[PDB]
Amino acid sequence: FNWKLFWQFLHPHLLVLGVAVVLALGAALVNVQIPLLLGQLTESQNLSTHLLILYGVQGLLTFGYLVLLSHVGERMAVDMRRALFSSLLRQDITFFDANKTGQLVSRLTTDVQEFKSSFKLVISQGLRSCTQVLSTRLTLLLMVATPALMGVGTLMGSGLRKLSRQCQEQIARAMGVADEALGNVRTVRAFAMEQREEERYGAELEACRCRAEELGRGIALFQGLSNIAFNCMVLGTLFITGGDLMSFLVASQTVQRSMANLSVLFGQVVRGLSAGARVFEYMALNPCIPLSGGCCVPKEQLRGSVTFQNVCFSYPCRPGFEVLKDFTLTLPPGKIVALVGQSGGGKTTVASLLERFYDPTAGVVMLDGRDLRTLDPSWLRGQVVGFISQEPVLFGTTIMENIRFGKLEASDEEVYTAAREANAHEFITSFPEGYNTVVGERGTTLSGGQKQRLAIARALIKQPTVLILDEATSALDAESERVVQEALDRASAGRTVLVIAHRLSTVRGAHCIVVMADGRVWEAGTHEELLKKGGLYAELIRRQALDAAENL
Amino acid sequence: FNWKLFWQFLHPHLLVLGVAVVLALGAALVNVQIPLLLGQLVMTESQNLSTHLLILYGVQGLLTFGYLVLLSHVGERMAVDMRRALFSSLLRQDITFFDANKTGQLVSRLTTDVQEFKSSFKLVISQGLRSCTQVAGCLVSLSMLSTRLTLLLMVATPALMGVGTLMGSGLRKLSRQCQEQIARAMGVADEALGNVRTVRAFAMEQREEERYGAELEACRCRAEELGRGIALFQGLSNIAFNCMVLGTLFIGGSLVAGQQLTGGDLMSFLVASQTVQRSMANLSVLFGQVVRGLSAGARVFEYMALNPCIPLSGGCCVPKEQLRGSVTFQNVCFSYPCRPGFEVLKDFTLTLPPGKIVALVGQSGGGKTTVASLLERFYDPTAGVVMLDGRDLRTLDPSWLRGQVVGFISQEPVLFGTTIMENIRFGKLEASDEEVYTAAREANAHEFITSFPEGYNTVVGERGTTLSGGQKQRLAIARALIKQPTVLILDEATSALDAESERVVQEALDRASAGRTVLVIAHRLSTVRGAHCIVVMADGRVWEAGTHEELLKKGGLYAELIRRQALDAAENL
Ligand SMILES: CC(C)CCC[C@@H](C)[C@H]1CC[C@H]2[C@@H]3CC=C4C[C@@H](OC(=O)CCC(=O)O)CC[C@]4(C)[C@H]3CC[C@]12C
Ligand SMILES: Nc1ncnc2c1ncn2[C@@H]1O[C@H](COP(=O)(O)OP(=O)(O)O)[C@@H](O)[C@H]1O
Ligand SMILES: Nc1ncnc2c1ncn2[C@@H]1O[C@H](COP(=O)(O)OP(=O)(O)O)[C@@H](O)[C@H]1O
Ligand SMILES: [Mg+2]
Ligand SMILES: [Mg+2]
Repeated sequence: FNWKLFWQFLHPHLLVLGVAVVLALGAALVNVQIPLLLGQLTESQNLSTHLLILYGVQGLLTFGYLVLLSHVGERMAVDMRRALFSSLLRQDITFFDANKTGQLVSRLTTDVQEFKSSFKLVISQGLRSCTQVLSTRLTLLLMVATPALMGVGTLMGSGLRKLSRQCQEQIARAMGVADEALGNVRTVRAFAMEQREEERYGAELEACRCRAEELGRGIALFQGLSNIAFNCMVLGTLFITGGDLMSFLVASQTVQRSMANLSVLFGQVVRGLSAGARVFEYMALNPCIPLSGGCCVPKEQLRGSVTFQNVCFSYPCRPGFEVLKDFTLTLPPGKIVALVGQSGGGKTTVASLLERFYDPTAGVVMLDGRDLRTLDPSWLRGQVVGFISQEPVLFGTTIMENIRFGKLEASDEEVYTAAREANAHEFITSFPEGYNTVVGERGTTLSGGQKQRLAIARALIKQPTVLILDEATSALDAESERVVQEALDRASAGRTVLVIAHRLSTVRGAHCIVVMADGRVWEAGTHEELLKKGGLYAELIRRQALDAAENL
Repeated sequence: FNWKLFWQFLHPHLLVLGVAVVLALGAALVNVQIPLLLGQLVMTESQNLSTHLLILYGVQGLLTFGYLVLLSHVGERMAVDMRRALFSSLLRQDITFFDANKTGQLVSRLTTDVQEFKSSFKLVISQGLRSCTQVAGCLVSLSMLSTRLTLLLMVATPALMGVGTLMGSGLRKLSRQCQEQIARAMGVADEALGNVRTVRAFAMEQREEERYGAELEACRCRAEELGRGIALFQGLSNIAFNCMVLGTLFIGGSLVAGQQLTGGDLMSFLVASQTVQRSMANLSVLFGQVVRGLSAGARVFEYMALNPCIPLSGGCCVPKEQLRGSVTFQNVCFSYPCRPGFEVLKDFTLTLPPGKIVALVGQSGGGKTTVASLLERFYDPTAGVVMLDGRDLRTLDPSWLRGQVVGFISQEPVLFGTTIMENIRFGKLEASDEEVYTAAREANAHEFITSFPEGYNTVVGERGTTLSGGQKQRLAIARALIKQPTVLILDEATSALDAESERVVQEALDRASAGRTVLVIAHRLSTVRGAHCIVVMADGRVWEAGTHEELLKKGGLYAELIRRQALDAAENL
C-alpha cells in the first residue's frame, strides 16, 4: 500500500528520471577533470579558454539535472492530488462528519508538497553525494549498503513511525482549536473571551511541542547511532594485498563525509514518508455507497412513486441511538405529501435516505417498485430527485453558472426559462452585470429570500420527477417568505413533492399529512381526517388558530 | 520587519544555540583523531587500544546526538513562541480583515507556514554547522596569514550573491506568484469538499473535479517557473565558485613569482578551495528550502505585525452605580469598508431609554443587523457618534462593553466543541458552577439539560450530540445572562424556529428582557406590539417612530406592514 501505490505514480516519470541520472553522472565527471587540468596550469590562453568551456558545460549539466528533478517531482504531485481529490469526493457522508474539511484540504495540498519537496531533496543531495563517491570496490559498496539496511534492521525494534503518528495526531488537534477560534471569531468577540481561546490554544500549543520534541529526540538518536555504526563498520572491515587495505581506510573516510550529508536529511526522510503515507491512506479508501453502480429508468417509464416499507434507521456515528423506527410511508405520483413533526423526529433524516446519502438499517426505500440500492445514485440525485434545504448553498462563480449546476448539458436559454419559473429572472436582470455577477465571499452578498429563489431554479433545470422541500422558508422575512412560497407551489405542480414545512398553513392543502414522534408515523391522513381524529394535528392547529385570531 | 522581529524570537534561545556550536566543533574534532588512531592500530596491546577506540566512537556519537537534540529543541520552542504571538495578533484584528481573508488560509499560515520555516531553519543550521566545521578545521590547518584572507573572501562571495538575489525582483516575485496560485487551488478544494452534500445533491462531481483540475495544472505551471528559477541560481553559483578559483590562482600566482608568497601556499590553497567547493555544494542543494522557508517565514511575520483600527482593551469603564443603560445614536452614518461607495446607514438618529424595550422593524437589507454590530463596536461610524450613557463608545473599553455591558443574541446560535456547562460558562470566565445553573433556569434550559444522560457534562457540536434549533437558542440566552448585561440585543432570535419551539424561546427571552435596555430586531410583528416604541427603517434612515397605537393612527409604513400581517393571519384561520 505504501510502496505498491508509490510505484504507480513514479513509473511514467521514470524515463525522464533516468536522463537526470546521466546528467548528474556527467556533471561530476567534468568535476574530476577540473583539479586535474587546474594542476597542469599563448600556452595559458589556450588552456584558460578550454577551462571556461568546461565550467559552462558543468553548469548546464547541473541546471538540467535539477530542472528535470523539479519537473518529475511537480508532475508526480499533480497526479497524486488529482487521484486523492477524486477519491475524497467519492467517499460517503459518514466520513465527512468524522473528518474536518480543513484537515482534508491540508492532506491534499500540504502533505503532498511535504512529500514532493522531501523526494526532491533526497535525490538532489543523494545523487550529487553518490557521484562524489577491483577488491577494494566490493568492500566499499558493502559499507554503503549497510546503513541503508541496518537503519531498517533496527527500525524493527522501536518504531519512529509511532512517534510521528502521535505527533500528527496533536498537530491536527491544535489545528482544530485555531479553526474553531478564528472561524467563529465574531462569537468570541461578542462574549469577549479572547484570553480564554488564547489559553485553550496555548495549552494545545505546548503539547504540540512536547510530542514534536519526543520525535525530534528520536530522529537525533538514529543520526547519532548511525555515526557510531559507520565508524564500527570501518573497524569491522579492518579486522575482516596490503596496499588495498591501506587505500580502503582513506576511501572509507571519503564515504563517511558523503553519508553524513544524507544523515542530516534523515529528519526530512521521516517527515516526507509520514506525509506521503497519509496521502495514500485516504486515496485507497472505498465508500459503502458507490456513485455509478446501478440501473437507470427512462422518463417514459419513471412515474414517481416513492415507497418506504418498514424502514428502520440509526446513524453510523450513533449505532445505539435509533432515529427512524419502523417508518412506513408511500408517496403517490404527482401528489404532494406533507411531513409534520417535532424537531429531532427524523424529518430531515427521511429526506437524506431518499437522496440515498445513507441506506436503511432495516426495510427498503423504493422508487416505482425499484429499490434505491439497485438504482444509479448519480442518476437519482442528478435527474430524478430535486432537493431544497432550509439554508441554500451558493458557490463562488457567476449567477448563470450557479443555477447551471442543476444540469451540466444545459443551454443559456434553459437557465433563463428555469429562472422565470422560480421568480428569479425579475431581480437578476435588475443587477448591473446581471447573470454575469459573481456571488459568495468575493461576490455581492444576497438576502435570504433572493438566495433560496436561485436554489429553486437550480433544481428545476434537471426536470425532477420527485421534489424534496425541507423547511425552504425557515429563516426568511415575512415579505420574502410569501414570495419564495408562491414560486415553490408553481414548481410543485405535476410532481411528487415531499413538503417538510414548519408553517402548518401551507401543508393544509396537501394530498395527506404525516405527523411524526420518536421516529414513527404517529398520525396520517388528509387535513379534514386529522381534525375529525382529534389528534396531535388537531391540538397543533388549535394553538395555531388562537395565534392567528389574535394577529387579526 | 523580516529580520527585526526574527531576532526577537532567536535572542532567548541564542544561549542554548551556542552550546550546540561547541558540541558540533567537538564531534568533528574526534572525527580527525579517528583515522589518526586507526592508522596506529594497523593481544593485550591490541585489546587496550581497541577498547580505547570504542570509547572515542561513543563520545563522537554522543556529541552528534546532543548537538542535533539542542537544535531540535531551539527550533521547536521558537515555533511555539511564533504561533502564540501570531494567534494573539490574529484574534485582535478587526472584523473587516476576517471578511477579506478566509479562515482556512489563516489556519495554514499559523500551522503550515511556521513549520515550513522551522524545519527549513533546522536544515540550514544542521547541514551548515556540520559543513562549516569541515571547512574551519581545514582552514586553520592548511592556510597561513595571507591564504586565510583569500579563503574567507571566496566563502563570502556566493553569500553576497545569495542574499542579494533572494531580495531581488526575480526569485521573490516567482515565490509570491506561486503562493498566490497555491491558495487559489486550496480555495477550490475547500468550497467543493466543504459543500460536498450540495455537490452530491445535484450530482456535479466531475464539474468540481474539472474546476480543481484546471487550478491544479496552473499550480504546477507557477511552481515549475520557480523550480526553473531556483535551478538557474544553483547552476550559476557553481560557475561563480569555479571562476573564483581561477581568479585567485592568477592573483596569488603573480605574488608567488615575486617572493611575496611561497609556491607551497598557492599549491595548498588549490587543495583547500576544492574542499570548500564540496562543502558549499551541500548548501547549494538546500537553496530550494531556503527560498521556501524565507517565503513562508515572511508570511508569518506579515500578519503578526498588523495593527487593527479598533483595539480590545483601550478605553474606560463605567461603574455599576453610574451605568444606567441609555444608548444614543446621533446622526450616525455608516458604509462598510468593503463597499466604501454603497451607503448602508444614512443619518441614523435613535435613542434607547434605560430599562425600556425598543423594537426595530424594517425591510431586509435596510441595515438592521448593521445597527446591532455598531453597538457591539465591531465597526465605528463614518459620521456621527454612538453613545452609552453620554459616553462615546470610542473612549470606552471594548472588552468591558462586549464582555459585561451588552448581551448579544443572533438569529443563528454558535456552540463550541466542549461540554454544555463550559459552553454556557463562555459568558463570565470567573463564573462558579452554581452561577451557570441559576442562569440556565432563567432561560428554561435547566429543564431539558438535566433530562440528558450525562447532563451538563455532555459534549455538543460535531463530535457531541446534535441539538434542535429551539434547544440551541435557549442555551445562547443563558450564556449572555451570566455576565449580567445592562443592554440586550435580540437580532431575529426566533427566526428558523418551529411553531412550538418559537413559543418556548420567546417565553424565556421576554422574562430575560425584564429590567434591561433591549433592542429587539424581530421579524414577527406580533412580539414587538408590546414595546416602549417601534422604529421603522427605510434606505438606512428612521422613516417612522412611535408606540404601537401611534404608528397605526399615523397610517404609514407600519400600517401597510400590519395590513399584510392581517391578511396572512386570516389565511391561517
Ligand atoms: C537562519 C539564518 C542564520 C540564515 C539567514 C541567511 C541566509 C539567507 C543565508 C545563510 C547561509 C547562506 C548560504 C550559504 C552558502 C551557499 C552556497 C552557494 O553555492 C556555492 O557556493 C556552491 C558552488 C558550487 O556548486 O560549487 C549558494 C548560496 C548559499 C546556498 C547561501 C544562500 C543564503 C544563505 C542560506
Ligand atoms: N449527522 C448526524 N449525526 C448524528 N445524528 C444526527 C445527524 N443528523 C441528525 N441526527 C439525529 O437524528 C435525529 C433527527 O434528525 P433530523 O431529521 O435532522 O431532525 P428534524 O426532525 O428536526 O428534521 C436527531 O436526534 C438528531 O440528533
Ligand atoms: N459583511 C458585510 N459586507 C458587506 N456588506 C454587508 C455586510 N453585512 C451587511 N452588508 C450589507 O448591508 C446592508 C444591510 O445589512 P443587514 O443589516 O445585515 O441587513 P438586515 O436589515 O436584513 O438585517 C445590505 O445591503 C447588506 O448587503
Ligand atoms: Mg431538520
Ligand atoms: Mg438581519
